[PDB]
Amino acid sequence: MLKIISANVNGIRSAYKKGFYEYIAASGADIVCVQELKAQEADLSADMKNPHGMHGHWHCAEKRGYSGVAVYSKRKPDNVQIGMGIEEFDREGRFVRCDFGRLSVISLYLPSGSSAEERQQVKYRFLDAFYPMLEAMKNEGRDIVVCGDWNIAHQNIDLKNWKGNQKNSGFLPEEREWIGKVIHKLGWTDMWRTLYPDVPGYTWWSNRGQAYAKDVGWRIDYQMVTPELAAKAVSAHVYKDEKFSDHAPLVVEYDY
DNA sequence: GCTACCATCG
DNA sequence: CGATGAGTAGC
Repeated sequence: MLKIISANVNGIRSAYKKGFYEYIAASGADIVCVQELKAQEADLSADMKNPHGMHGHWHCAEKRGYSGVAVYSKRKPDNVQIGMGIEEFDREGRFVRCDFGRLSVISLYLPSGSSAEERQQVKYRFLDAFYPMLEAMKNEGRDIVVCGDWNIAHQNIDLKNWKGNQKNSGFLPEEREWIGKVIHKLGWTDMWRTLYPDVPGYTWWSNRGQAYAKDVGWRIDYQMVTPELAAKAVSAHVYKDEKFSDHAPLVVEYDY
């Protein structure tokens, strides 16, 4: 079985302090995509780059303690791509791609827009620039999984408070419609939603109020999968036995 | 301190 | 509903 895990660690050093390093191994995952390193290459221990002897490739932000993504894998990728190809976004380390034969896995951290209008601007530009990348990827004819924090919930079932967030970044009409475009127009599969029609599967909870304990959550972490591979997915779960981050790791198993 | 990332209340 | 009011990681 091919087990792929996507986890926004909200700072990899912190997450390692909260037992994520042991989780990497215990999970028995073949590939682990992570977002929000909140660290630069110089700030990472070897175990944060090649955990348990896994291969690892990362893209770090230019500003310190900020963003960054990585892909860890037991198997050696025969090819690796660092960044999307657009300076504006690559400055923040939000895209890594690893190839393994006909399979490719991407670790993606899509910009949040809840901080300032400018950031929502950046996010929209990101959507514009990324859509065609997804189109081309879809057009390669290979098995591609885009793991990561898309920072966008699709439908009402994807977050507890859906009515009151229709005006907040993450659930704006244009965002939802963009995700819908990625799915129904481009043909990508939202693996969780397809595997489990009625299961909300929240993957994030705000630090405000008692959101976590109350399970007032959002499903903004995805594995977006190409058709042939999507058809092979057998199960998935959101790991909550331990809390490494404000996000929970999303685990999918594929009968490859 | 600073920066960057919507649940709850009236 | 609009108005109000935050906890966290890393600097």
